Amino acid sequence: DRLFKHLFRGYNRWARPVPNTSDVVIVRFGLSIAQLIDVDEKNQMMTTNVWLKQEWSDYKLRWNPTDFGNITSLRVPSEMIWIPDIVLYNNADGEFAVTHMTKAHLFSTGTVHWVPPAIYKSSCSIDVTFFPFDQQNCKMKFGSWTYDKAKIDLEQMEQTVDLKDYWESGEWAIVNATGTYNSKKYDCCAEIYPDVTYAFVIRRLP
Amino acid sequence: EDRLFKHLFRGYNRWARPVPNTSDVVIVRFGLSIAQLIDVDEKNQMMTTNVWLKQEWSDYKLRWNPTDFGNITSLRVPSEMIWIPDIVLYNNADGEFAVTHMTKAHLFSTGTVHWVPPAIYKSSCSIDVTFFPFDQQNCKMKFGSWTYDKAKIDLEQMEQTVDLKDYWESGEWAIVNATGTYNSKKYDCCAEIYPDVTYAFVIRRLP
Amino acid sequence: EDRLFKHLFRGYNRWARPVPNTSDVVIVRFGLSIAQLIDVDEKNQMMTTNVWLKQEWSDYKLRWNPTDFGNITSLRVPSEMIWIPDIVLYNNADGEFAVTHMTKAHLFSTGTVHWVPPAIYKSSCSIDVTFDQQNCKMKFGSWTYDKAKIDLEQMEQTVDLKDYWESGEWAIVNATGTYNSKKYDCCAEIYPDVTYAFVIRRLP
Amino acid sequence: EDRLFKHLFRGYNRWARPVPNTSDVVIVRFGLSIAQLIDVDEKNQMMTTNVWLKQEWSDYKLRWNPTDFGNITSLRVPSEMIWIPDIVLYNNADGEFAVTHMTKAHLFSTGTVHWVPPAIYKSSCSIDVTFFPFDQQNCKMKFGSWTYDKAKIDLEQMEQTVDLKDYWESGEWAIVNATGTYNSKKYDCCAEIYPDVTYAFVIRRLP
Amino acid sequence: EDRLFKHLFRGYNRWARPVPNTSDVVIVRFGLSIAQLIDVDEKNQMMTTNVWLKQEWSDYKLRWNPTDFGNITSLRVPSEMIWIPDIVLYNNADGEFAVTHMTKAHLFSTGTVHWVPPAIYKSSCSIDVTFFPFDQQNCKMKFGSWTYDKAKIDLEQMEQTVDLKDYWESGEWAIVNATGTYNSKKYDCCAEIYPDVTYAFVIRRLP
Ligand SMILES: Clc1ccc([C@H]2C[C@@H]3CC[C@H]2N3)cn1
Ligand SMILES: Clc1ccc([C@H]2C[C@@H]3CC[C@H]2N3)cn1
Ligand SMILES: Clc1ccc([C@H]2C[C@@H]3CC[C@H]2N3)cn1
Ligand SMILES: Clc1ccc([C@H]2C[C@@H]3CC[C@H]2N3)cn1
Ligand SMILES: Clc1ccc([C@H]2C[C@@H]3CC[C@H]2N3)cn1
Repeated sequence: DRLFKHLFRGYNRWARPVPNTSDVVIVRFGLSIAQLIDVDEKNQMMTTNVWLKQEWSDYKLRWNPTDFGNITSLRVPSEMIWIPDIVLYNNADGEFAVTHMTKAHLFSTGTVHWVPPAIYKSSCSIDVTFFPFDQQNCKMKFGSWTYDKAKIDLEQMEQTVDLKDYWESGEWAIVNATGTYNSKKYDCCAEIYPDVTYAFVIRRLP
Repeated sequence: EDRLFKHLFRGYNRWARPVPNTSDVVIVRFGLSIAQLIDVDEKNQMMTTNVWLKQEWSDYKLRWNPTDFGNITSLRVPSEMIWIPDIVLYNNADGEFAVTHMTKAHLFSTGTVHWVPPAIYKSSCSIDVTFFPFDQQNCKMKFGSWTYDKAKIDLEQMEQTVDLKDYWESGEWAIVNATGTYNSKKYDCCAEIYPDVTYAFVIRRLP
Repeated sequence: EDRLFKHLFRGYNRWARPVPNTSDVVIVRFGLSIAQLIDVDEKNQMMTTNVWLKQEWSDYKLRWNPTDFGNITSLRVPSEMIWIPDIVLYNNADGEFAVTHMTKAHLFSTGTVHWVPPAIYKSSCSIDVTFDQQNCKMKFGSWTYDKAKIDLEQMEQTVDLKDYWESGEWAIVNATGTYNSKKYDCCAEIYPDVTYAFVIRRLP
Repeated sequence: EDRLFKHLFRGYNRWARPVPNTSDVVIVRFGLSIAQLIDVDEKNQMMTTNVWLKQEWSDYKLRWNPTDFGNITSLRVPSEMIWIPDIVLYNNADGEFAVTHMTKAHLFSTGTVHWVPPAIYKSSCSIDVTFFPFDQQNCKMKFGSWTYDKAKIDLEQMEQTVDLKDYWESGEWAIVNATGTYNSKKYDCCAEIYPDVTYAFVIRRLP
Repeated sequence: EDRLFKHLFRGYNRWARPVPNTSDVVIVRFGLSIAQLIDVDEKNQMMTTNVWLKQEWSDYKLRWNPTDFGNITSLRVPSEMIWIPDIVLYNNADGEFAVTHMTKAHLFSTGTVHWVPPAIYKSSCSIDVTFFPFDQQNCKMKFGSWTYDKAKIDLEQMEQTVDLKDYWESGEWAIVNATGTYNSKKYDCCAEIYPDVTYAFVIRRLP
């Protein structure tokens, strides 16, 4: 019975503690871009509609399908489980994390697939090459806000799962798109925090 | 003797989390009503609408026989209390992705759920040109469940029985004929297959 | 009961979910009060009002005998605790469909509720200025409960909707509310509403 | 005599719902402080103020004797836990309408509460007629309990002794007259009589 | 092998409400880092910033002995679960008071917390312009406890050694000099004395 598996896993659990026997949590992270909504220059910023692909392992979420119902995978609330606190470093002008939220896809293996939608407003830069065919770099910097490389580290979801895959063409381009792993000590706080920053290229399309 | 006796018996056992199923596949008759064309602006590249998402599905866990309640066969229950579909607006949401009100569902003793919340959607579009007073536009709205694939959930388009156009106050521009069509796809992000229904519009002004 | 036993006496068994009666048909007395016309937008063709939603109905379960309590009559309770009507603004609330405040209700031992939430609505109009007329109607109603379950009788617009009206840049010369009943093609039942129609001449 | 232990003593038997007296007529000491004049836009004739609503009242239910505790007394608790005045802005308020924050209150062993939450108010006003200067303006703010009448709740105005302007940073455009004044009315909606304090401001533009 | 062995029992005995001190005066090391200067309006009427409020204080009740943990014992806890300072932006505008996110705190066996939530503040300052590209502006940001005075809580300004500007993103323009300065005052509203740290900025339209 479906309710039988939920109470089994949710019954004891703290979403608060990091999900493993001991260090460290690895998160597969990839950006999908559904639409580049608008970028105005007067504003000097870009508006995007994206999907934040995240998959990680929660051992405390493991179960045996043979035991009840032969249920390999169920869809549970992301509010119920532990999720990584991933923020958009790059100066969201409304909101930093994914606020919708949406359900997570949990597999009997303890593997979580979360893909919430987001509308981000993020600051960009502008190349001057031509008047109409002129260009812009528009970076997007995602990373965990509170967990450092010791506690959480992200493996970049491998640009094979396409940055551009469902992108519906609006007005502008986004020609070269790059994910890049980085790591730093930030001058505030003792630990070193991984990020994946994205570089986009948008050419004014006539 | 009292409806409150039926609230208990229905809610008592229930989990909102699992799809209200027996073994496999929830089906939603899905239909759009349009109250308003609020704004269409070029600057921002979007369209603003006030729509009604009519939804209908059957909840197995929620069936009862009216004789056990009274000569009345339906009560209105909170949409936060029951399982409802995770349907989202794919193309932007500068208001919101899901329906945010959210109103009650009208539950029928047969187990049939009708949920029809109001919504104001801000949805992306490619907005015309100058091209004289006469410039028209497609402006699509793309709906589908976000986490549940076709195995788990599927959408069948209402006969357009929830009327697309009967209650529509004009006030802004056009909506001449607006067309829905079912689709289905795989996305590189998820192994499963997800149905959507996108709705297409046509816009005029008042020349 | 000690002044709190009465909260406890009624709040204890009660459900906010169920329409509050013994049989059928909750009747809600409804009136629109207008405090201010904030703005009427020309380009974007619509009007913004700050209103008071007068609501009155009878909740059976909330009845008591005051003798059993202080002699203090009736009290003010939180609106989230009781059943309140889901009256929504049909008509383009582009900020907000319903009353989002939510202020308290004045509940009487008699089982009578008086709820008057303030609300700020952004509402659609039709053909503006140059002569200069405007439609600017506001359509109110229960969203999920049809006439069978809940129905509205107008606090007469005889009790003036306009007493509190402070005039900004526009008019509101004649504004009249009128009751309707309709079937919508989405839904099999019949749903009553009260539309209030305004006319504003920006009058010099 | 444990500091978190004292909380346990006041909060345990309490309802935020009921007026804190056991008799009649809560008196809330009320005064407006103006920290900043944020913006003045003439088109929509409204004013944006950053204000502090000074409120202090007595909770019968909140007294304790410091001798019985050790750090010892008069500490700050969350404003959500107690009963507080439903004081609202009659005038306009398109962002807040009420305090909507909300801050902590400072509770005194004597049972008296000081709540002083910040607000961003957007409020309407008039330029009046031509012999009032054309670039100067009168701007009123009407504050009061929304659901409680003078019998159940009443306001006594803090004198202009506690300065509206002490925290008033002299901004871009000026403020001259500051007078708050108590009123009471019967409203055609509602049988009772509801006290208010209206504040009337004057603002001249010498740049 | 369980943080819940550790999570539990730390939070278990806890009240978020009372200031976490056996004596008096919890000291918060308080500091700003600037990620981006989003915008300056406008004309009308304000400045927009993307900030990190670096905060550190000591909650003794959050102490545990690390030996009951493997070696380096500090875990990340919900800021919702602990006591956190009520620091607000005094001036604000059409934006928001306090930290509205809000992210996790870094708790040390020492009882020492590191909380550094991101923030988007909209605050004027003063309208500026009047000149051509060469107009300059002084935009201040005043942070401080709202309800807690210096007797109960006080601020030590974090060294500007730990960087204010390192992550300063070019964006649109300016923000060439910043200064933090500690103040303490009596307000005619409130009998005690409330300390603040105000920041003064200078932003030259980037050439
Ligand atoms: Cl509790 C905590 C952890 C980390 C941080 C900061 C350090 C890195 C850079 C910004 C954010 N992440 C701030 N607070
Ligand atoms: Cl559950 C439900 C019932 C009815 C409806 C709609 C039909 C009537 C008019 C609009 C709204 N009310 C929408 N949802
Ligand atoms: Cl948990 C989860 C599963 C699947 C999805 C995806 C399937 C459809 C198309 C994109 C998004 N919605 C997103 N999240
Ligand atoms: Cl429950 C209730 C009672 C009274 C009121 C009204 C009385 C004063 C004036 C408007 C509003 N405040 C509104 N709601
Ligand atoms: Cl409960 C309370 C006490 C005092 C205060 C005020 C004193 C200083 C200046 C504004 C605010 N901080 C605000 N609230």
